[PDB]
Amino acid sequence: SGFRKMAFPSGKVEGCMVQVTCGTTTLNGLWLDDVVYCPRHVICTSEDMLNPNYEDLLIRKSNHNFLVQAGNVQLRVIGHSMQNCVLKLKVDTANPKTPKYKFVRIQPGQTFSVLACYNGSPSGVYQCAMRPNFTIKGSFLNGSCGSVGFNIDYDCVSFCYMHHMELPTGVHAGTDLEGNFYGPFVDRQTAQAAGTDTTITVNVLAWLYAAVINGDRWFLNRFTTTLNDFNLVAMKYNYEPLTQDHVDILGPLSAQTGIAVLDMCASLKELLQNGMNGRTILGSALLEDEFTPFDVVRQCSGVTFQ
Amino acid sequence: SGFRKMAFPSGKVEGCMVQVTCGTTTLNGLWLDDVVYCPRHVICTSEDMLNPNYEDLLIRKSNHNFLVQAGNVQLRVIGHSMQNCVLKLKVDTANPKTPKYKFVRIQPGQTFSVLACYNGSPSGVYQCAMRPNFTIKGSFLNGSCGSVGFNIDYDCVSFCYMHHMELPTGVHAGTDLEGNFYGPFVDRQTAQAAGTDTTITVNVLAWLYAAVINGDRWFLNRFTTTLNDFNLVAMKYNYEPLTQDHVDILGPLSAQTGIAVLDMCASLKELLQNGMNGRTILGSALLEDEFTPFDVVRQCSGVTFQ
Ligand SMILES: *[C@@](O)(c1nc2ccccc2s1)[C@H](C[C@@H]1CCNC1=O)NC(=O)[C@@H]1[C@@H]2[C@H](CN1C(=O)[C@@H](NC(=O)NC(C)(C)C)C(C)(C)C)C2(C)C
Ligand SMILES: *[C@@](O)(c1nc2ccccc2s1)[C@H](C[C@@H]1CCNC1=O)NC(=O)[C@@H]1[C@@H]2[C@H](CN1C(=O)[C@@H](NC(=O)NC(C)(C)C)C(C)(C)C)C2(C)C
Repeated sequence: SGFRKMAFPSGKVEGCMVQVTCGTTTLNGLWLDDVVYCPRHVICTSEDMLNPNYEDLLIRKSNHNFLVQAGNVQLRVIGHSMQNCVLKLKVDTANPKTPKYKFVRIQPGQTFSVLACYNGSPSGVYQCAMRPNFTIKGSFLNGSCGSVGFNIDYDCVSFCYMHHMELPTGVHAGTDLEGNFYGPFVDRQTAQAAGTDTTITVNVLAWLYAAVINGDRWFLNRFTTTLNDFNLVAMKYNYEPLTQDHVDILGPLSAQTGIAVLDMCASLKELLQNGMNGRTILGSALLEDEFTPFDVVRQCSGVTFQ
Repeated sequence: SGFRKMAFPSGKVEGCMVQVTCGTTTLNGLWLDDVVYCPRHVICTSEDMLNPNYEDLLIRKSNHNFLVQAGNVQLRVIGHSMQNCVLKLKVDTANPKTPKYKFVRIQPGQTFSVLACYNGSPSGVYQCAMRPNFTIKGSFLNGSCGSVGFNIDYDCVSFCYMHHMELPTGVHAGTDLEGNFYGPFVDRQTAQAAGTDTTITVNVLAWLYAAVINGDRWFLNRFTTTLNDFNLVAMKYNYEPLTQDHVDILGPLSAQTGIAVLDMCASLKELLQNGMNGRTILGSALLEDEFTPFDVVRQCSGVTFQ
């Protein structure tokens, strides 16, 4: 029993972190095989942040300008290339700890674990979700750029985020491993704003299921409803519309608890309209939306990894 | 910026997990050097749970009755001994991944990371706190026994918990690495109850500091108070008394924010008496007490590890 904000074991990723320095700028890089991936603005100085011309900046750099350290070991950069917003530094040595991996661009609502690093060294790990507005509510300080987000599928590590910046609202933005930003952001110091955020309805339902699985049933009722009537209420509260795909996705949990998805939607409807009334669900006073239906199954069934 | 429930990187611990089987019972073990540590009830059958006589049960076991697997590798048990509630199985091979470690018995209020395992394989990681009543609010299912709790101090891993059981209230209990239970519990199926739990006042204050560091200042006031007057209010709300030691411990955070500890105590006093009023602190609607003053510093300063 029990329910926690569970992160994936970080071992396979820790072996891939390195330190990249170019001048006075130091940040993290991901070393897979003979390549080190890192944000391209590692070549910028405080003077270039406002409106950097990356092609130019990079053309004035030579392989010796890049100091890459893997622990006490220094890696020799034998080539470099820029792919969108990331730098790919070719090194003379293949990482012997390279796990089986793949790069993926996730969709909003999906969750992943973050290995926060500083100077090539892992400081900590936590779970978070890609918000509908393409930001994440992270925990990052100076020197954190380069830190990656990932998910583990059996024996494979799926990298899906590389950290780049913080917004005025204290939320964060980054890219996928191919250098493509998630959201409408750019890597330059110009006014940028994250859009209006909304609640991931499908995750909230998965969480209510987790609650039932763990014994909290006070919010349940006999009522029911339709996808149509539900979504009308949802929009009034800044919740993401619910689709048949989401309904099908919640299937396993509906089957496990015997509570029909549309029935659970009625419970939620009432929770939105009348609040929680000083009561809690799974130790919380707010409806949590950073647990995907799969996260719930994984934690309430005991799925392990290599 | 940002604040998350951050766990320690699990890499160093993942290398030490193994699978221990005795008959039909399988659970996890911790392999350090040439020894495998695991809960002693791995030798029990469903028939022995009610009132097991461990000395007897163990006297009827021989080294070949213990199957220990480290991945695809099988480890030969060349000896065994029982230390309080844990079994120490001597093996023919020293773990080559053994990190620099130490065993510690923590005190209530302290936090640590848990590496939940099943069949010797890491399922996930999360941070939790040893409650004043000697239990933890974990996330454990059948097969989880053996999973350990730890903290990382620079380059050293400090093991402080080994999981053993779940209480009717859905909370958990275990021991230190020397087999001594935390709390008044025993490893047998007899009626046992966890005591009344209370809130870790000092952690709540550290969290309010984290809130100020992150920009949430709505709960602050000009008022102040004395340790005496505060503790009177606290007891009425089931909060742990506050001591001068706690005040000294919160020093660095008081210095960093410029808000005096006794001033922060006044803010808290008001929060207890008038509630939060539909407002939140660091994204929460309840006062969080699973962040120690050190956790806050570590996350708001960027402390890393080997
Ligand atoms: C990274 O660790 C980097 N630091 C440097 C330092 C020199 C050159 C390149 C880089 S990348 C850091 C992470 C930040 C620190 C606090 N929280 C984080 O997540 N990111 C940055 O410093 C980016 C870099 C420069 C600005 N920047 C920021 O995050 C700005 N935010 C900002 O300008 N935001 C707008 C929305 C207005 C664009 C602050 C937080 C003010 C430092 C790049 C975008 C190139
Ligand atoms: C461990 O993984 C173990 N499983 C076995 C199976 C056979 C022999 C030995 C062991 S240790 C498991 C973890 C549990 C599972 C659910 N959540 C957990 O944390 N622990 C146990 O099975 C312990 C074992 C037997 C009972 N037990 C329990 O946790 C009971 N709880 C219980 O009896 N609680 C009282 C307070 C009434 C004592 C349940 C949850 C009912 C299985 C030992 C204490 C020897």
